[PDB]
Amino acid sequence: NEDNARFLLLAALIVLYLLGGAAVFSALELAHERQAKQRWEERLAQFSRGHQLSRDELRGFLRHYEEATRAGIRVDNVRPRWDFTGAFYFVGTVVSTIGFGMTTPATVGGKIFLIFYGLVGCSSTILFFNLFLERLITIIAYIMKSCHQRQLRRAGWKPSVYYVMLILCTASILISCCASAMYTPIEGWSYFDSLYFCFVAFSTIGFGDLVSSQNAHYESQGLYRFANFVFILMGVCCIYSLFNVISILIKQSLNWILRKMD
Amino acid sequence: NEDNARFLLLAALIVLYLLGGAAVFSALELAHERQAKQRWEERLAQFSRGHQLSRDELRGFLRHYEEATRAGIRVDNVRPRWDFTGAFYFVGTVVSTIGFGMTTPATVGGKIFLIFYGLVGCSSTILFFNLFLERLITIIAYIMKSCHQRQLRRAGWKPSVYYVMLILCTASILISCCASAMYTPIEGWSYFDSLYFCFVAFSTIGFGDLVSSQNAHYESQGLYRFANFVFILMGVCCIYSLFNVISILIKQSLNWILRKMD
Ligand SMILES: CCCCC/C=C\C/C=C\CCCCCCCC(=O)O
Ligand SMILES: CCCCC/C=C\C/C=C\CCCCCCCC(=O)O
Ligand SMILES: CCCCCCCCCCCCCCCC
Ligand SMILES: CCCCCCCCCCCCCCCC
Ligand SMILES: CCCCCCCCCCCC
Ligand SMILES: CCCCCCCCCCCC
Ligand SMILES: CCCCCCCCCCCC
Ligand SMILES: CCCCCCCCCCCC
Ligand SMILES: CCCCCCCCCCCC
Ligand SMILES: CCCCCCCCCCCC
Ligand SMILES: CCCCCCCCCCCC
Ligand SMILES: CCCCCCCCCCCC
Ligand SMILES: CCCCCCCC
Ligand SMILES: CCCCCCCC
Ligand SMILES: CCCCCCCC
Ligand SMILES: CCCCCCCC
Ligand SMILES: CCCCCCCC
Ligand SMILES: CCCCCCCC
Ligand SMILES: CCCCCCCC
Ligand SMILES: CCCCCCCC
Ligand SMILES: CCCCCCCC
Ligand SMILES: CCCCCCCC
Ligand SMILES: CCCCCCCC
Ligand SMILES: CCCCCCCC
Ligand SMILES: CCCCCC
Ligand SMILES: CCCCCC
Ligand SMILES: CCCCCC
Ligand SMILES: CCCCCC
Ligand SMILES: [K+]
Ligand SMILES: [K+]
Ligand SMILES: [K+]
Repeated sequence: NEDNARFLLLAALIVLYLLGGAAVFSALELAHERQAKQRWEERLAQFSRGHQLSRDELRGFLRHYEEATRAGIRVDNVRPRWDFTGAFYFVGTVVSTIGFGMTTPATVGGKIFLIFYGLVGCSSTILFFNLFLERLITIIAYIMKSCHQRQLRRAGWKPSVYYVMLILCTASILISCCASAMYTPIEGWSYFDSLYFCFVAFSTIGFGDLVSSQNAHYESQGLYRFANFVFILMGVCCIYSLFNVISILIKQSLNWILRKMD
Repeated sequence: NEDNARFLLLAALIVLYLLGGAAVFSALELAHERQAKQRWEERLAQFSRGHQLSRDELRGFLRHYEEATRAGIRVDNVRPRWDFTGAFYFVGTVVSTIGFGMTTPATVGGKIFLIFYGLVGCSSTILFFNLFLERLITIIAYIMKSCHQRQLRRAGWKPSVYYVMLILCTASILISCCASAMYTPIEGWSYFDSLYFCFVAFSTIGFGDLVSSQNAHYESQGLYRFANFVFILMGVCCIYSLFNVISILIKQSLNWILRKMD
């Protein structure tokens, strides 16, 4: 009867959290959305007025452009899709459940293989993340034991959850700052935009509004892709570990509050 | 020393998997990509020649349209963003790490709150999924024990991993088929497109090329959103449980492989 109570309490808390978040976000974003819409309307009217065009023809032109931009065409020069490197970056995004959305399958037969490939790969990636977390905890315990032994001359040493959480937070902040050190001069962006992209990518959310390393020319274009791969991998591992630790702490807190409720 | 060997073997297998998948996907998609690009080029040339326009002006027009479409502006009459319900949809996609990408924050201040909200919510969602899996296993065990007891008259009854995997696969297939029964008449899609969307959404990949329930008018429009919410929640739970079970099986197989090798 305890487990059912815990499940119900968690569900209710999540629902309240969602309602509050929606209430805040609407008030934060509505006015900017409306201003952008009116700006686009005025620009469209000016363009349709200067060149004495019609209104339906521009609609057909824009529909064709939407189809083209879905295929992969963009106004600025971009790297081609579906080449060996582009396919490598697509499968890398697929197996980690990021899914930026800049490259998607378009033919029948290219979708079934996607289903089977993802089904077999996502489980392996999850197993890899779990093994990484176990190794990190073990090495932390060994380092702490060795440090204590060395300080004395002046297994059962596993650290608690709080210290693991602090270490993970510090590592994630350092990795994000180091990654945002680049991406600023290579691609024109603000530092805060780089941090926002790093958080969106590392948490495996992947909105797709900002995607890195596609400009059809990146000077060296060599070690840059390797660095991007390394940074994304490390960030994803650290963030997933942090989420698991936070979940453990939340479960302990729920246990306490339900014991208190009597 | 065994754990390090397991880690290294898993990493090597994942790398080989990625290379093979990239090769296959490129070989399947390159020609279609090239044909689409050529078609768009021909259409643009025809339009430019017909209306005696220049080439840079159309580029500026398309850049303005890209900026407008980065906001909540589409071609075929979509629902407004950030009113109250768009925010609810957005936060629902955020906390489940789907990230479709149809709605993104645009103002500074709306991004920091996103960071904190996601950091606190993703852990709770993961905990909810784990608790659901535990409850499902317990109820399966109870049902099996009760059925055996009833058949006889004509705790320690934990089912094995294989039966849990089979049950999860059957439930996921049934849920996906029932969901794809809808979305076919309400929105104009093929049945296979509905299945593809269901798999992409349930696995928390979320490419964003197909997003449901946005046309600014959906007849009843009251029960449709509730049904969409229920279906997505159930599918995500089932798929995550299946991924965890398959990961356990893969770990067992790796242990056997290491044991056999000397
Ligand atoms: C050697 C470690 C093996 C473990 C691999 C596991 C998971 C892969 C996860 C994430 C890879 C991120 C994809 C980015 C690819 C960019 C490549 C490019 O810019 O072209
Ligand atoms: C009562 C259940 C509590 C658990 C909730 C946990 C996680 C939420 C997960 C997924 C929600 C899917 C997106 C919702 C779509 C909005 C519907 C609409 O407006 O069209
Ligand atoms: C451990 C091996 C990982 C594989 C990393 C390969 C990524 C691709 C390398 C980048 C190749 C770009 C083409 C070179 C152009 C100079
Ligand atoms: C347990 C309650 C969770 C469901 C919360 C409400 C679902 C989303 C709102 C339903 C759609 C209302 C639109 C009304 C327009 C006719
Ligand atoms: C005894 C019944 C109490 C538990 C019911 C929980 C309802 C949550 C349903 C949504 C989970 C998919
Ligand atoms: C959905 C997330 C809600 C946050 C759960 C934490 C509960 C805080 C109580 C702490 C008491 C010690
Ligand atoms: C995410 C939890 C925060 C809850 C606070 C929401 C109440 C304020 C909403 C009204 C703003 C005008
Ligand atoms: C002028 C562009 C130089 C690009 C430098 C990137 C090299 C990073 C390699 C480090 C890998 C972790
Ligand atoms: C004995 C050395 C074990 C180190 C194994 C390397 C595994 C790849 C490192 C990248 C994972 C984040
Ligand atoms: C990385 C995905 C491939 C994992 C393959 C699993 C091992 C199969 C051999 C076990 C058969 C008994
Ligand atoms: C997922 C791994 C499947 C095996 C890949 C074989 C690669 C064949 C290349 C086909 C080129 C025509
Ligand atoms: C033409 C009217 C279509 C509306 C049907 C939606 C009913 C879904 C209810 C199912 C609840 C799980
Ligand atoms: C804390 C929950 C707030 C209730 C939602 C507000 C609806 C306008
Ligand atoms: C955490 C509550 C912040 C709400 C302020 C809304 C800004 C207008
Ligand atoms: C042309 C169809 C081939 C797709 C591969 C078959 C799925 C395993
Ligand atoms: C000019 C770019 C250099 C960025 C620093 C390298 C990453 C540590
Ligand atoms: C003007 C942008 C400042 C953002 C500061 C918040 C960083 C956590
Ligand atoms: C120019 C390609 C550099 C790639 C480095 C690979 C070393 C593991
Ligand atoms: C199984 C790995 C095959 C590697 C394919 C690379 C072809 C250029
Ligand atoms: C499973 C391998 C099939 C790849 C060859 C089909 C594409 C021509
Ligand atoms: C249009 C308002 C939606 C109903 C509010 C939900 C409160 C349970
Ligand atoms: C500009 C208002 C920012 C409010 C959110 C700050 C994060 C707690
Ligand atoms: C054109 C029909 C597609 C058949 C795919 C079968 C899905 C498993
Ligand atoms: C018209 C709204 C009906 C859906 C709400 C049902 C409450 C469980
Ligand atoms: C074009 C890149 C070749 C990759 C070999 C590892
Ligand atoms: C023992 C290997 C540790 C791996 C790198 C974090
Ligand atoms: C005991 C509750 C089971 C929940 C519904 C799958
Ligand atoms: C149960 C789905 C019925 C289909 C609605 C037309
Ligand atoms: K995602
Ligand atoms: K996306
Ligand atoms: K995800």
